[PDB]
Amino acid sequence: TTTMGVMLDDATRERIKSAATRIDRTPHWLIKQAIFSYLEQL
Amino acid sequence: TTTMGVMLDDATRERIKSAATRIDRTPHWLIKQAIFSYLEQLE
Ligand SMILES: [Cl-]
Ligand SMILES: [Cl-]
Repeated sequence: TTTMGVMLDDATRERIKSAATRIDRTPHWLIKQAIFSYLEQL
Repeated sequence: TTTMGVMLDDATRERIKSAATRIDRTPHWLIKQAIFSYLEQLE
């Protein structure tokens, strides 16, 4: 395991927080979902 | 702008590096692309 940095402008971060919160999840959860979803589709 | 951490296992990180290399982009590019694609799909 390692940790990479993600740079987020404040609008995107608010969006991520809003999308995550409405389904009882967190920004970190969402970002991992996004990444895996993306790599799967490949 | 602010910076958030993302925890990645080696398998996922290799996938990311390989996928991005195929299209002449970087891991950072790919991750932002994944995030935005995901946000757009939720709706
Ligand atoms: Cl879950
Ligand atoms: Cl591009």
